[PDB]
Amino acid sequence: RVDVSLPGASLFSGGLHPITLMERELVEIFRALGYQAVEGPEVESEFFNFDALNIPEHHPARDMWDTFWLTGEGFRLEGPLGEEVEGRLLLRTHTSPMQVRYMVAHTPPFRIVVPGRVFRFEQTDATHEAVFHQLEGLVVGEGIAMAHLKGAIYELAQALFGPDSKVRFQPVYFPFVEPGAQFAVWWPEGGKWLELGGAGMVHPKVFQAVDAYRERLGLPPAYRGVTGFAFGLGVERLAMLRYGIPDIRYFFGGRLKFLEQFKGVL
Amino acid sequence: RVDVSLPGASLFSGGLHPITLMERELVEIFRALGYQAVEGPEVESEFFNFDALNIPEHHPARDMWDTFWLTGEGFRLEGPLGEEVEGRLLLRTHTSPMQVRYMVAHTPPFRIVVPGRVFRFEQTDATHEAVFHQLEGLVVGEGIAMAHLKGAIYELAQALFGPDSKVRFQPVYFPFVEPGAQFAVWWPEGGKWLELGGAGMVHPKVFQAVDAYRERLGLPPAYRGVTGFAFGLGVERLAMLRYGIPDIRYFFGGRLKFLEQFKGVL
Repeated sequence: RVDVSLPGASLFSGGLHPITLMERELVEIFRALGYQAVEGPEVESEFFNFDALNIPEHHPARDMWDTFWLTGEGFRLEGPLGEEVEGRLLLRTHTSPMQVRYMVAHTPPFRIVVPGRVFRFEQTDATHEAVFHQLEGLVVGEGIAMAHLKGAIYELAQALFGPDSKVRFQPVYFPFVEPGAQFAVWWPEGGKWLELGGAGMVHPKVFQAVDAYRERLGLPPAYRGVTGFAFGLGVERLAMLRYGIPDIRYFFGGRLKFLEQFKGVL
Repeated sequence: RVDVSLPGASLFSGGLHPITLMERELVEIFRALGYQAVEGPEVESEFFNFDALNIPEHHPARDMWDTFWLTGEGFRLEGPLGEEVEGRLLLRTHTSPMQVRYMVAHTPPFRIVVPGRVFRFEQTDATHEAVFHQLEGLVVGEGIAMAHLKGAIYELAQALFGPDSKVRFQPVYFPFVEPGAQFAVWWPEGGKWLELGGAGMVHPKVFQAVDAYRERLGLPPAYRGVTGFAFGLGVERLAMLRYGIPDIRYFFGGRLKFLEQFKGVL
């Protein structure tokens, strides 16, 4: 005979990382609203991470970002046009610089969503990491308004949580956005308000910064008569609610017994 | 020693079928405009394939569709609501029925794109099949207009052919659409006008047909005060231009030496 239940040639089954799944659903969701996804460098200049986003030196707004400062000689940190950029080096504290980046290299109107690994000098506990992921949004063009920001988030929420879901917007402060705002989503099987991310209408001084950088690069102004809305949305938090993960520290851990648990998901 | 160029354990490399690639790029393209993809049955009723699309019996418009008629006893052909449907059975001559299908089961506004295998009694040569694939579009809702149909196609063309591309619209006749139209795209590296598919503003008698079927099913009217645009776009043709395939007969052929040639593509 040939015992037909007898285990077969055990080949390797691959899998994706929790964050990858979550990042994916995220971009998939936004690309159906016409957002295209681009990435940026993890090692950034202070000019892109801070100055171009209206976060100035010795300003009390920089305390929202506990920053890793890097040193090192002979390291080409390439700018939006591949030009060699100078400036005091650091690790991205948010993906936000990518939108100054992108705006210099392209022209309105556009929709983009940018994922990335981001860094903060913070104490690794169970609901906090020193290294985690953000997903940015930027929609710039003539006529764009805050109604469209709300619309986007409303759309995000509908897709991540179903019809029984609703979104909440509250004023809050970011230097690179005014009117600024924090947004929360209502998740039915939890009866809970999720603080998801921050957002707003991209700040006049940001547009100014990019058009200025443009000139230095010899490019034409492109952001004098357009408006925009950006948002920043933290991904681990969201992945935790979705896959039911009790501890953020797991993501960076390497535990196969952990990773393997996600082979199924789609 | 250990000769390190010496071929390694030869494992199996998989691949996708030319049509699958083309179907995919297609849906990917349209899902970024907010179209969602649904499918329909390959075995259809005359009511869905013809009557509900304003293609009546012994009408000279049915000659655009050389049809396979099926016979057979004890075969549940399930309708939009899973209800057992009756009617003279055939093979889909186009994917178009799917939009009557969908409209009965859902309510406006929506964007859908429907791929499918479709059949025609025709002589298998090099630029013709008896079995090939179509990709349908349907965008229905308040305010929808022909400008939006053109916009869609313009968008399709931009993405399949680059900026140097342009689209051409000419009046043409379909019973399920008026104003009706054929559309062609301009493909630069070919200096050629591609006749891609047909389209138009979904016909008043179609909306009427679905709302009528709805009543029979006990559902409420949903298409009295909405407009719509559909399009039908043949996929093999497009795949042939893209992957450079000289002969449609290859798609249904099974030649590994042929299929294997497409493992790379993305």
